Amino acid sequence: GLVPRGSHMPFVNKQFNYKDPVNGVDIAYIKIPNAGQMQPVKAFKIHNKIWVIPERDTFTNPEEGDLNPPPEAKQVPVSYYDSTYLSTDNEKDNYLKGVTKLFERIYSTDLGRMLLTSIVRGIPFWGGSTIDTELKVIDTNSINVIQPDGSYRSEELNLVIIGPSADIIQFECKSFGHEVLNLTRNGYGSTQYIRFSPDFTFGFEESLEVDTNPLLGAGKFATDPAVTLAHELIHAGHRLYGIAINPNRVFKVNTNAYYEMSGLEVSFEELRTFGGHDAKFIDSLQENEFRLYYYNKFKDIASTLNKAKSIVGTTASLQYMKNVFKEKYLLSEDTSGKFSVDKLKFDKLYKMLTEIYTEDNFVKFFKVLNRKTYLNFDKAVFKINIVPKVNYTIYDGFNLRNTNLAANFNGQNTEINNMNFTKLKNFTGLFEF
Ligand SMILES: [Li+]
Ligand SMILES: [Li+]
Ligand SMILES: [Li+]
Ligand SMILES: [Zn+2]
Repeated sequence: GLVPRGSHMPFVNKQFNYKDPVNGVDIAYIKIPNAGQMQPVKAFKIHNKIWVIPERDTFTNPEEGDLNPPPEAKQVPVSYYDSTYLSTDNEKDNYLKGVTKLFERIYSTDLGRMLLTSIVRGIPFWGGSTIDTELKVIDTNSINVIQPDGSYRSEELNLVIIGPSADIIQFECKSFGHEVLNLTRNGYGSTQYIRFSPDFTFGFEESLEVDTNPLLGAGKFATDPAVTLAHELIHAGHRLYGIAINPNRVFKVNTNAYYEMSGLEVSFEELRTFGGHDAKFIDSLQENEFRLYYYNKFKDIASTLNKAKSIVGTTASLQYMKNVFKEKYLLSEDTSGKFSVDKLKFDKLYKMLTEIYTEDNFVKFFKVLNRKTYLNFDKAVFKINIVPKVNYTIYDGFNLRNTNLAANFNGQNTEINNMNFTKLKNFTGLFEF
């Protein structure tokens, strides 16, 4: 199983049941801000600042309400549609349990404890105030929770895990408050909504020449969904600290003949998140530019804080909140009480969020087999069920100790462990070659 850190308290202290009655505190009907008459949805608070909505995401993007698969002629190769998935209470219960178990698997590693700790500390900056003597929240970093008396209270949060939209296997991140400010790239950060399903996973090939070839392999090995959730959490970490890289900054891939011949491009933000050898394809000149840019945004935040002399609202005091951001951005404070950004500390924080928290490093912690590069081609999608401990555990994922699955990644081998995988679609050969 994974490289452990030793006994620790669970990341999720409640074992939620989807049908548990609402209590208006950590099981509650909620509404996202600026949603007009949206019907409330039942949501579950799994940890401070992190909530789960076990519903398909028909609510975040106005462009994405229909779960119905488009016309067969219309659908891309790597996609999968099922308008009924996550429609029933039992599925929702399973979803909650599956997401819970993957957070616990992540938090059982030191790397996962570090990332989840950064995520909880990464409170979206209070950049809301029209005037600078006052520090105000940005209310799109909050949700509206129905209390037991039927009234709404607003609650700040950092992360919401929600079910996918129409394409089940597209795990996008939506966030709010960026119609003018690019909150995920200006140091501020914003609450992230990650579309994710612990009920499906992807097949990959164990040979590099086959996995990076769009015509070969059927997806013999299944990706551990804890790696996939970690990958989304790393993106969310960059976005909560406001240092995600504009997706228009791309590597025009020329290290893989098949990518090149199709003119496929991959964002720097993906190479960064993958890590390993992939991050080296980020142009160093551009990377150095990015660091300087984010460093300056952090200096803007320190200046903003410095001007604030009163807080708005009654959740927390001005001193509490100045300290929350001093912590978050690791600001220095002078004899006079002025905050500044220390270059050394900035370099440490940026490196932690962008080099230490990477997919490739998570693979090392989990001791799982995984794609060796992001520059590969997906092979297949599988239906799985990680909830029963006979199928998947916090410590071992699929590669269960004291079974024939413990060695050689047998548990991820979808031919040996075939009871744990139902292949839903082949992608190989549907590629545009
Ligand atoms: Li279904
Ligand atoms: Li186990
Ligand atoms: Li199967
Ligand atoms: Zn990604």
